[PDB]
Amino acid sequence: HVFPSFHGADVRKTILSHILESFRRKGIDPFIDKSIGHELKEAIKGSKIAIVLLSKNYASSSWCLDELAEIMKCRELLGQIVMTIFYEVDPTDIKKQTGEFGKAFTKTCKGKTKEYVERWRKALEDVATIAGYHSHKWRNEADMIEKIATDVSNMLN
Amino acid sequence: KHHVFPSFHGADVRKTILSHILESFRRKGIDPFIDNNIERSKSIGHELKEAIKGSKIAIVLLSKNYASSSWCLDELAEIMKCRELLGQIVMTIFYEVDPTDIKKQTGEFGKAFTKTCKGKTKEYVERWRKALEDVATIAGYHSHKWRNEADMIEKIATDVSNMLN
Amino acid sequence: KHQVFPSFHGADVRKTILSHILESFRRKGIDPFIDNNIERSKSIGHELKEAIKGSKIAIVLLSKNYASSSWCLDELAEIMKCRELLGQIVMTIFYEVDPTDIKKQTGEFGKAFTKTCKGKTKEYVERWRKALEDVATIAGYHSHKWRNEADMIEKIATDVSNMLN
Amino acid sequence: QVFPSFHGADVRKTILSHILESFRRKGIDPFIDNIGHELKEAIKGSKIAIVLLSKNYASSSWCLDELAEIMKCRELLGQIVMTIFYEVDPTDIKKQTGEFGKAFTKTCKGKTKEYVERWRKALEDVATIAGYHSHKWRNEADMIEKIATDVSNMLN
Ligand SMILES: Nc1ncnc2c1ncn2[C@@H]1O[C@H](COP(=O)(O)OP(=O)(O)OC[C@H]2O[C@@H](O)[C@H](O)[C@@H]2O)[C@@H](O)[C@H]1O
Ligand SMILES: Nc1ncnc2c1ncn2[C@@H]1O[C@H](COP(=O)(O)OP(=O)(O)OC[C@H]2O[C@@H](O)[C@H](O)[C@@H]2O)[C@@H](O)[C@H]1O
Repeated sequence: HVFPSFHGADVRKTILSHILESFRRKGIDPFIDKSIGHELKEAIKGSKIAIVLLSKNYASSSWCLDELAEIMKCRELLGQIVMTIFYEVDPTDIKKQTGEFGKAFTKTCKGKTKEYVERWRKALEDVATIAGYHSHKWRNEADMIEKIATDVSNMLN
Repeated sequence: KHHVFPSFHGADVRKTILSHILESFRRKGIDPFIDNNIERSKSIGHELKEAIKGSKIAIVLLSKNYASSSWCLDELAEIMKCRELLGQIVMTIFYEVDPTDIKKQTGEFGKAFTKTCKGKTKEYVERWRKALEDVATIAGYHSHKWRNEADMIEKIATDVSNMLN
Repeated sequence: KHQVFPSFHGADVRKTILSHILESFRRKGIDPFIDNNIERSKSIGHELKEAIKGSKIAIVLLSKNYASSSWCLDELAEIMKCRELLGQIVMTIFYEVDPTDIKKQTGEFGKAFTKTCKGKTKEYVERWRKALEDVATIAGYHSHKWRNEADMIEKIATDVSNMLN
Repeated sequence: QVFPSFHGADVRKTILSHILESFRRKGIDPFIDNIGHELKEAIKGSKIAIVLLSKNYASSSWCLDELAEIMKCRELLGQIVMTIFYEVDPTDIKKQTGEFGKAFTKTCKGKTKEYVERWRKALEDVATIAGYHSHKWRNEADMIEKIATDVSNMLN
């Protein structure tokens, strides 16, 4: 059904734990595991939906960035639906790679071919404009999670 | 949704070997995509991307001057994109060109490539390069090694027919 | 289906990965050739050549020490000969070894090869060398690129089934 | 049903993957995580514990805390402990020697003298629970098939 992409250190114990509880209550079966691997690519291609959980340090990991590039690639050629969650990060900081998010991104770019960099850069610009859920704009995390889990469930029908 | 999509540098092969290959196809009931049949009024680059996505097989007819055309390189990058994500089968024809000469974009082929990179971001440029890196390692048909081109075409059309599953 | 001939260096893989591979085959109804089932009193090398000639597919499981054994190279030379003259399908598995280390007769694999060549007519040496050259350019399965070997085995056993139809 | 304790770097990609496929074919559902307390509860609640021992198992104090908890549950609860000696000899486990022992003493340097010996007693004890030694088996595939059937049978 769904492939969540996240930076575990930011969200594993906190918001991500609750999200996975929402899914199971609703019967949604998520897939949980610069390297990526051919098996990880295969799992992304075989997911109808991909949830992009963006966080302060998501761009500090080139594994998380390679996942983003594949999801956007699967959005284009396959019919993959991409849903975005902006967790204590502003979408414009993502589109323009600024704030602390940007400081982490440019560090993941030090000593990197200019061609990898912009494949990532292009992906962040694009994903930042996919309508999603911004935590700062929501009344409480619990209601936000419940809204996301119902939307994903509906889309899976 | 088409049967086979040929990628070629027409100035090198359009009038000659491509014509015979397509005559073999029609003889055997194979349905190629013919760019000359794009309805006038339409944007050409959008019809090519859509035609690639819909091709079960893609025939990349590589030639000495293939990389002089950004049309030919943009197509190759799209085909490799469809090979990985879709189930597209990619078949290669090396027409009077050496496989490693394309892989490293050196020799006479390379001088043609580096010229087409002028006024292009280094990232688009290398999106072409990886496509050339990858496609150069797909085992295919080398024209220089054949004694009679007509028989080669018959061998190619038979391989395509069998693969059409 | 049935006929498959596995070529492997037993010390590297017999007890481990090879055992799992053969278990996948039987699960899917594939009937491989088991050297351990040669009739006793027979001559091993004559039973091996006959078994290769009779296999639709050959699985070459390459490993660091594959070239340390002239049994593994003599079989490889016979496999390539049967691919050319018969229709034998040759599938490659690179097990914790790099394809160019096989192609360039180098790395730890190469030093194991160069010792097995000592005291051999120059004719044995290059019959083996080209076989390594040839098999190294056949697209196959690289173990290092896989994180869960069990899934790799499942992918291999499924491809063999398909190819047999 | 079953709690496997392992040093991922040694066995994740190889033997453990085949074991886990064997279990699933037989309908056994192991507990996979992806020091502790939620983990202790999961061990406390596992009918069987499979100790997959490897050379570097003792290089991780996280793996050693798991062994001490498993042995604790064998004693007070009814936990069945299944042992797998993977390219390591049980007596090297019993006496903490070889490369296995060399990793243990490094995991013990700069470590409380009290942790060390509860670990030692656990290794000494687990090394004497009859299990499956890889060196003694004819092919890894048949061994795994034997283990999954014994675990399956015991689960009834
Ligand atoms: N609207 C048009 N725009 C451009 N060229 C046009 C147009 N209409 C007709 N043409 C003709 O097409 C010619 C270019 O044809 P080629 O030189 O054969 O093409 P090339 O640049 O080598 O690559 C063309 C590409 O088209 C695809 O169908 C094919 O796979 C190949 O990659 C032009 O010189 C022109 O005569
Ligand atoms: N005549 C014999 N009778 C019984 N056992 C024998 C005999 N000759 C050898 N063996 C046994 O075979 C062992 C060597 O087997 P491997 O380590 O697998 O040897 P390797 O050189 O890797 O041979 C692998 C080769 O066998 C072929 O079936 C296969 O295609 C591959 O090329 C020896 O230790 C020995 O026990």
